[PDB]
Amino acid sequence: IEDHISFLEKFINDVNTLTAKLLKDLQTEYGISAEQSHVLNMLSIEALTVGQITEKQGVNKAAVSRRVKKLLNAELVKLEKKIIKLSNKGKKYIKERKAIMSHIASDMTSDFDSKEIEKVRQVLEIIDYRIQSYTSKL
Amino acid sequence: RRIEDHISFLEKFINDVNTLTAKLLKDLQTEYGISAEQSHVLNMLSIEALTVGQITEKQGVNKAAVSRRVKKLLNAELVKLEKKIIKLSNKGKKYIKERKAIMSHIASDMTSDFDSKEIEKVRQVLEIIDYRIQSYTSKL
Repeated sequence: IEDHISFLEKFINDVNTLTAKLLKDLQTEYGISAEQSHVLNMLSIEALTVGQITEKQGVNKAAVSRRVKKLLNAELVKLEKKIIKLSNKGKKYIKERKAIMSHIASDMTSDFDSKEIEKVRQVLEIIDYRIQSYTSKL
Repeated sequence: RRIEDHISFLEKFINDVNTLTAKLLKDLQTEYGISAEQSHVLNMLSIEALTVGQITEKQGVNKAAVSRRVKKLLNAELVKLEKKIIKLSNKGKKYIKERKAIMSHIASDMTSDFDSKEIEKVRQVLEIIDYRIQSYTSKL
């Protein structure tokens, strides 16, 4: 009933704990820190302004600037005419990120029935839609 | 390309959950006067009690701040210490009630039109995957 809300909070805390560990090597190699990639993670999807990044994060604007800048500076993020995209060097990062997510996601979904995963992704697309429809409303 | 579709979705999914929980809790974290990060640090205590180290990589984001924001919790006097594990206030639970409360006033009103076999199967699948993930972790 709402053991769901906890499970979710726990499911998400575990994919973050795990993601971080598998990405530690790739992050130091790039000098980029976790939140910096985690922003490299948001911008993978769409081209935000530093303001849009804070609101979509709950954190202190100041730190979003610490990060946004250290990034451009690193030529990983490529500002556009303040709407920022992903520098082509920041692309090769993302390629190497899903390259690892995948060798573990499949390693844990060897035995699954896609015809079964299908239906849950349908349910998660609808909840997702409903959650996005709240991005709005104020 | 191939199965990257399902995780890219899973990530776009967590993202929105984070974005929303964030938005839906400002007015509330602001009303208790705490940051989000010292709140995340606060939901992990509604479970049990935590050590500065117990959270370090277990949170992901390092270990420095673990104390820096633990102290303002200590000091804003709404999360109790232990020896280096830490429990919760008991007027901090008051808050977590306020949190858990409003997060449902909305999540059910966001999933109420399904009935069961539907949702239970998503849960069952995320559970196995959560089982997998954890077993797979196993490290410092």
